[PDB]
Amino acid sequence: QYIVARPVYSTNAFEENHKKTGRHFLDHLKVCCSCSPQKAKRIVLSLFPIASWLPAYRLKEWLLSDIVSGISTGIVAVLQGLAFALLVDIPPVYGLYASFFPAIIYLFFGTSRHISVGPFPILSMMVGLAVSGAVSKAVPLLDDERVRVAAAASVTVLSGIIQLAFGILRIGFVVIYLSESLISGFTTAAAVHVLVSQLKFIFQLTVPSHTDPVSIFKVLYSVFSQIEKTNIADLVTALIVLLVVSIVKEINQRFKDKLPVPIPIEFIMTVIAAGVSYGCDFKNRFKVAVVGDMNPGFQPPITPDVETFQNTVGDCFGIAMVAFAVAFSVASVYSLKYDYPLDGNQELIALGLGNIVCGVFRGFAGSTALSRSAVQESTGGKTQIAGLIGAIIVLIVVLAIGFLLAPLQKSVLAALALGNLKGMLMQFAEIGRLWRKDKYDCLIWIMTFIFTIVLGLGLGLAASVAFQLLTIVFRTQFPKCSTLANIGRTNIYKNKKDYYDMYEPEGVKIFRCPSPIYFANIGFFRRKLIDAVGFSPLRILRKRNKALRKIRKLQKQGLLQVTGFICTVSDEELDNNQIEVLDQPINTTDLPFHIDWNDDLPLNIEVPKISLHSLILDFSAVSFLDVSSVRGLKSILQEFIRIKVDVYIVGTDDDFIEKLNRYEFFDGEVKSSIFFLTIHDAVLHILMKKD
Amino acid sequence: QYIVARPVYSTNAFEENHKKTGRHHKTFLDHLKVCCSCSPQKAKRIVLSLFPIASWLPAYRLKEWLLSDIVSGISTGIVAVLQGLAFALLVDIPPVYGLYASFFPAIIYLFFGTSRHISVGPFPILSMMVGLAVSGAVSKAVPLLDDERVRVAAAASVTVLSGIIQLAFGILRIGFVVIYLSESLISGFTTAAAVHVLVSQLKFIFQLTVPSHTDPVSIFKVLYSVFSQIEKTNIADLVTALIVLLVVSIVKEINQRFKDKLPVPIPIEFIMTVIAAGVSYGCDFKNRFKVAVVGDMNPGFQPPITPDVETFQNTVGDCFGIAMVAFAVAFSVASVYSLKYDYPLDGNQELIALGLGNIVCGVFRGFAGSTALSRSAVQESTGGKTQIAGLIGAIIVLIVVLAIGFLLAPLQKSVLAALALGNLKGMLMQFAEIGRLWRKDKYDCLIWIMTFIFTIVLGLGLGLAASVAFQLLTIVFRTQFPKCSTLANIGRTNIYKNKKDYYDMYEPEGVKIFRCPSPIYFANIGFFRRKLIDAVGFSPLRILRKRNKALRKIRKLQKQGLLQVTGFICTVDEELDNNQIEVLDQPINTTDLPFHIDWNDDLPLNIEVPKISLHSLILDFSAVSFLDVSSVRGLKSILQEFIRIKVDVYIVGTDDDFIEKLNRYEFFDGEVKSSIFFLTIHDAVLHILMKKD
Ligand SMILES: CC(C)CCC[C@@H](C)[C@H]1CC[C@H]2[C@@H]3CC=C4C[C@@H](OC(=O)CCC(=O)O)CC[C@]4(C)[C@H]3CC[C@]12C
Ligand SMILES: CC(C)CCC[C@@H](C)[C@H]1CC[C@H]2[C@@H]3CC=C4C[C@@H](OC(=O)CCC(=O)O)CC[C@]4(C)[C@H]3CC[C@]12C
Ligand SMILES: CC(C)CCC[C@@H](C)[C@H]1CC[C@H]2[C@@H]3CC=C4C[C@@H](OC(=O)CCC(=O)O)CC[C@]4(C)[C@H]3CC[C@]12C
Ligand SMILES: CC(C)CCC[C@@H](C)[C@H]1CC[C@H]2[C@@H]3CC=C4C[C@@H](OC(=O)CCC(=O)O)CC[C@]4(C)[C@H]3CC[C@]12C
Ligand SMILES: CC(C)CCC[C@@H](C)[C@H]1CC[C@H]2[C@@H]3CC=C4C[C@@H](OC(=O)CCC(=O)O)CC[C@]4(C)[C@H]3CC[C@]12C
Ligand SMILES: CC(C)CCC[C@@H](C)[C@H]1CC[C@H]2[C@@H]3CC=C4C[C@@H](OC(=O)CCC(=O)O)CC[C@]4(C)[C@H]3CC[C@]12C
Ligand SMILES: CC(C)CCC[C@@H](C)[C@H]1CC[C@H]2[C@@H]3CC=C4C[C@@H](OC(=O)CCC(=O)O)CC[C@]4(C)[C@H]3CC[C@]12C
Ligand SMILES: CC(C)CCC[C@@H](C)[C@H]1CC[C@H]2[C@@H]3CC=C4C[C@@H](OC(=O)CCC(=O)O)CC[C@]4(C)[C@H]3CC[C@]12C
Ligand SMILES: NC(=O)n1c(O)c(C(=O)c2cccs2)c2cc(Cl)ccc21
Ligand SMILES: NC(=O)n1c(O)c(C(=O)c2cccs2)c2cc(Cl)ccc21
Repeated sequence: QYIVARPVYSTNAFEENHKKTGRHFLDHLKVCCSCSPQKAKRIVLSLFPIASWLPAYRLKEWLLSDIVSGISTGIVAVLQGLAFALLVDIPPVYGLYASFFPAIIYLFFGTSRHISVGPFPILSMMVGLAVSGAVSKAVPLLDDERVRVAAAASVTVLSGIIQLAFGILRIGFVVIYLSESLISGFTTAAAVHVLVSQLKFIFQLTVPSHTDPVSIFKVLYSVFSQIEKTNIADLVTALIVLLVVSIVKEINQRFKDKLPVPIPIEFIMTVIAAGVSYGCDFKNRFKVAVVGDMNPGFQPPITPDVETFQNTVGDCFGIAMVAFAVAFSVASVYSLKYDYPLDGNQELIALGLGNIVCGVFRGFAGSTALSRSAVQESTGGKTQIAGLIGAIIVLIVVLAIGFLLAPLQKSVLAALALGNLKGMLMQFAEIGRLWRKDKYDCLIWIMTFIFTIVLGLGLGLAASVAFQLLTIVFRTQFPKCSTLANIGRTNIYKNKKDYYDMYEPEGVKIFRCPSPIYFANIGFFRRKLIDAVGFSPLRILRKRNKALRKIRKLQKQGLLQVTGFICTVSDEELDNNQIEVLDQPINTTDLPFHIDWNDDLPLNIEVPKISLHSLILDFSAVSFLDVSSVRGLKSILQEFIRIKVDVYIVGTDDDFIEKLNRYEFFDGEVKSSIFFLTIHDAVLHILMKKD
Repeated sequence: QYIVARPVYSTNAFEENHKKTGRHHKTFLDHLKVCCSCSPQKAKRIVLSLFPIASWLPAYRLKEWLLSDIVSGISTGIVAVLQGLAFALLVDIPPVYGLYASFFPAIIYLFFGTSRHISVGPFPILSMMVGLAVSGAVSKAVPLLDDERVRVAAAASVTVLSGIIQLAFGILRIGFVVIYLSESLISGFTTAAAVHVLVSQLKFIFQLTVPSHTDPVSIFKVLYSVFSQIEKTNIADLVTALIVLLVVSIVKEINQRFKDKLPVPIPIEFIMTVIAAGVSYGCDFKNRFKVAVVGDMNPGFQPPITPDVETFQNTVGDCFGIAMVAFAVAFSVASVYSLKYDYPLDGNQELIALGLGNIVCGVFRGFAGSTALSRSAVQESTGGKTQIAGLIGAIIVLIVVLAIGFLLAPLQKSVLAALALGNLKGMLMQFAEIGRLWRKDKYDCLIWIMTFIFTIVLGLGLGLAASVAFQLLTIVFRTQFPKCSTLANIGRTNIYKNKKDYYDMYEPEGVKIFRCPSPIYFANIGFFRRKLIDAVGFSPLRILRKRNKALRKIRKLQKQGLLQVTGFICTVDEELDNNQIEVLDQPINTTDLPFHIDWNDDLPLNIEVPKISLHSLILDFSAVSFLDVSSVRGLKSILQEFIRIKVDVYIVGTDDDFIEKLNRYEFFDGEVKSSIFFLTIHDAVLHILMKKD
């Protein structure tokens, strides 16, 4: 049974009954600049994770699986680079570049062993919007893709520079702020953006490159205004590949019995399309938009153009943050599995270096794609050597084998990108779940979706995270303040309007604020305390001071005798600039009596009656205070003590006491003897003091 | 003494021992029929609230209020006429329209306002916001006397849009916007606006010409445009500005200190404006010297103009900032005078009144404004008992506009700027707050510093928006890394404190209490998991995976026929590939084995499992105020694997509403049962002890 026989403490008889322990900028500087040989070796190994895991290789049990997974992820990466390379309005030659240099750099500089870094559609569309904005903001057939590619390379370089700076500054906790509901809404909006943007390729039309605000609907108009100019054969083949891909995806997620190495319809039907393209000559018999001739070889590096460095400096921050968040989220699952310690700052540094290399070598920025990582992990990728195999596959397909991939319809790629989107868009079935879950996460999801579909894929994210930060204030703007009273005549206190056996001590009003008290709700806390208490202490003090002034005036006139309050037998309204004297503390030392303003009072003088001798502010749920809240609480406690009703604060810990000490909050009036351990011992001390 | 003899409760034997109450109605779908319930008394109350004039006009004590109100009205009227055509220079418009901004808002607020101690008009912060907005409008508009006309038209339109926004906000009853403006941010923004005033009045204190600049870095651009042409200043105008500045400051401080035997505050402002006008008319500053005298005042008002739609679209961003700053300044100024004299000011009514006043002023060729701090202070100090003083100020402005314009025409237009700089002493004194805040919170000081920097660089509207965003981020900053600790008993009673704080620290065997002194939401669930794992001492998922691997190897050996079950009689490394490792996270079931192996005492040969020392843990959630979907999911996963590794989990310090909220989260199921919540830490520990033995 629950039996306690301890004395009553007041947070100031406690420290004097139990001794404390030691509580000890130059402190951190010395321990941060302490150079050591072992520390240098550790930091070098961390900055170069390759040396950490290359020696610890179990070849005879890892090599075959890694090779198979590497070939699979390489074929998927070559299929995906020149598909995501179309969301950016650049030739698909450079898409393969974006899937090789980041992989090679991440081999050396990365920690995760189950991600295949490359381009993914969300970042590809971010880069496309950024490059369109750059080309539109730049002061003055084959004359457009050149500047598009140059601007894309520069924007990728700047995104990589931002990522590298963030990694160097060791601010890797940025991925914390994005959360889960916001990432789900942003993911759904980006999926819708993919669906809208791929229409211009699924229909084989020409669309002007729109930028930033209302990007989807502008593209929607530019696509739907020219339906009569589509190509029927291209639409038919894209449709047929779409339905067959969906059907086999269903038949693959189902029938998962005796089906090793699930059938890769992506590559299979891209091969089928390339074959029928070389066979029946869609370019001659029909009019299609086949991928252009692939030049054999890389391209010389180009210096990052400075003119577009300044123009896009806004969108590159969003690109870098989205890339880092996607990479961290994708690698989080594969680090939770297989139990290895992924490092966020190291991941940021690796991704930044990869983006610098890719942008310098005429590619575009990217990070590990969800589907590519999934296929790499499922195929048996034991480490990043699978990423190396994918990189060398991309290298050989760039250098030698390009003519077989040249006759690709360039719209089957768009439909394939639209293909793996069912699980990408299934998150739409979450508004209903979140409506009955929190009623705030659903709001944040809806606002995120609206902002990312109206403001665009860019500034929409910033507005979404700003609204996310505002949502915390929304949650704590109006705390459900209540009144507490005893239950069962023991040390249990609950809400007054919740139980039938409620018992309240005489003249004691317990107030609890179940939310942190900061700047945005100190006024609401004061109003709720006012309502729960039932009167305004400032009003009571003002009326008492007015009555005392009238009494003193009568005594000076010579109508009241002090021994009492015997009377032998003019409302003086006060002007401005002098009413402030009514807020002064009540002192009656000049009067020999001890009038309490409770029993009675001399003639024709009225003072509101009082029924409170104490109140207890429960601060168990209060987690922090700021300057505004401290000032408001000090004023509240000040006139509460001034109207001669004691105040007590309970449920606070030693660090909270220490923080409140350095606030100029304690003085001769608001003493430090007001803090108590629990509610019950405060009530007990209250009863002992009263009688 | 503290004596308690209650039974041990578990938040589920408590509800079954004490009956609850009704709680029979919701607050979302049934909230109607009380808001749309039309009633006669409700209609009278709402009409009285929407027209506060009828509330306090009948309740007038003339014989004790009229003389004081008249005196305060004359004083505030002379100050308002002195201030309108002074703040009218911050906007690049003729100072004739400045008097308009101090008359129509006052007249409208007379009818529509709740506060009885504010004199609504133009104030420098909003005047500069309107100036920046109108400069942006004139710069973004597609195509001597030809410039101020479009400037005035665009200023009137931007004022109209600000008033429309304020009226819409008041109608929507969102008057709680003002509480997103923490005192630290408001102080930083006030100081930055003071610096902006000081810089922007230089072009008039020096009598130069400066191109109108807009938004990003608008102080340093004006600083360059001013400092590039020092040689073009007028020495006489500079000399009179400096002498007036020093004397006004000196006598203002004399008024501050020598208040004893000082009947009525010193009229220095008006007295010296009169002196300057007199000497200007006398020595002919325009002829003998070259000055920038206020131009001739045309007698009469101006016909109303339609609000230009072309500039409606361009400035729609800056007008939100203008409206919010105006409403915040009005509410903050009236807050002091409502705390005094104890009357119930209504924020929505104030918003509606200010919006209507701004609409009228903008339609009648004025510019937006709200009650100025100094004007309100002088109106209150002079004895303003109600808004009839505001009416007297308004009629004073009317008569000075209509009749006496030639008297005020020969004003140097630089003494006005110096007077504007003179009062800036108290406004700029707030710079002595970074030091106070650095030793107070170390976060409010950061808010102040970032607010000042953002308002200096980004401008006024964009600076305020970015400052508010950073202020909102500061909450996450405060709760990003909670100071999580470990709790243990003190004195063998129901007192639990931090483990690293006392010498008599007693911890129960095999019980680890964890407390998170901050709300657990999306931005610290990972940190909470890391801290909990570190305090516990092991990874529960790692322990589960190793136990499952050992059990799989044991089952393989038993199938091969090497281990006998009856007790674990024995005789004499299969790495798992991907897409199948997920079987290691399954719950441990040994029903197929007759024994009850616990993975503590020992284990068959050549099989290693990490030892364990925890049989329960108590998560203190007294300080946890709220959870979201992400935190609920993370907590559910954590409790899931903790229960799966066969160590009980208990949560204490939570209230009935928190239990109710957590119930509708899909958080309780056959594994994470509802019997895990306890009242306090001590009864949880006691139940732990009773269950163990
Ligand atoms: C959910 C809400 C509160 C978020 C904020 C929404 C605004 C930022 C959006 C909604 C309407 C949008 C506008 C709708 C229409 C257009 C027209 C568009 O003009 C053109 O493309 C050319 C038109 C022409 O040449 O006639 C430029 C963007 C703009 C102003 C949009 C800019 C972004 C706006 C203001
Ligand atoms: C706020 C959310 C919930 C609703 C979003 C609706 C609007 C913000 C969208 C829907 C249709 C959009 C419009 C569709 C077509 C046009 C025309 C389009 O092209 C031109 O004006 C170019 C000239 C020409 O086409 O001849 C420019 C964008 C605009 C105004 C779009 C602006 C934004 C609009 C109004
Ligand atoms: C806190 C995070 C968001 C980073 C810090 C703020 C950046 C967003 C700022 C700080 C430095 C700024 C740069 C400082 C100097 C310049 C040169 C400046 O040169 C011009 O071209 C001037 C003419 C013009 O662009 O109007 C253009 C803006 C730019 C690139 C600025 C772009 C915005 C930057 C990167
Ligand atoms: C806030 C911290 C954690 C990250 C810091 C990274 C960025 C804020 C830096 C890194 C690279 C910088 C850019 C590098 C190069 C330039 C080009 C520079 O333009 C010129 O030199 C123009 C010369 C001319 O016009 O003659 C303007 C600044 C800018 C955009 C810089 C702006 C600031 C950037 C984006
Ligand atoms: C505390 C920090 C993180 C806040 C963010 C700072 C930026 C938003 C500021 C800092 C530097 C500023 C820039 C400094 C210089 C200029 C040049 C200025 O160009 C001109 O006025 C014309 C110059 C010419 O004609 O040569 C335009 C604004 C701009 C780009 C400024 C835009 C706003 C910037 C990027
Ligand atoms: C971030 C904080 C802590 C420091 C703020 C410093 C800069 C943001 C300021 C200081 C000086 C400013 C510059 C001072 C002078 C100029 C020239 C000025 O005029 C022109 O370029 C017009 C052409 C001409 O004057 O001939 C435009 C603004 C600019 C670039 C200013 C841009 C903003 C600057 C770099
Ligand atoms: C969010 C809630 C609480 C407040 C709503 C207030 C504003 C968002 C509204 C009120 C007045 C509106 C403005 C009223 C008039 C116009 C002019 C209008 O322009 C035209 O009609 C152009 C016609 C043409 O070009 O032929 C464009 C919208 C705009 C700026 C409106 C934009 C939306 C405003 C600012
Ligand atoms: C939540 C708060 C901040 C108010 C709601 C968002 C507003 C900031 C949005 C919603 C409606 C928007 C307006 C809707 C329609 C138009 C017409 C549009 O017409 C054009 O001139 C198109 C060409 C162009 O400006 O690029 C200009 C923007 C404007 C005024 C928008 C300005 C921004 C507004 C007021
Ligand atoms: N697994 C696999 O091989 N693939 C995919 O998942 C594709 C997608 O649709 C993606 C959407 C978001 C990331 S990938 C895809 C597209 C092409 Cl062109 C070729 C192969 C592809
Ligand atoms: N009290 C008073 O009479 N005055 C002031 O405080 C003036 C200011 O400088 C203000 C700065 C911010 C609000 S007012 C002022 C200016 C003039 Cl032109 C005439 C009188 C004035």
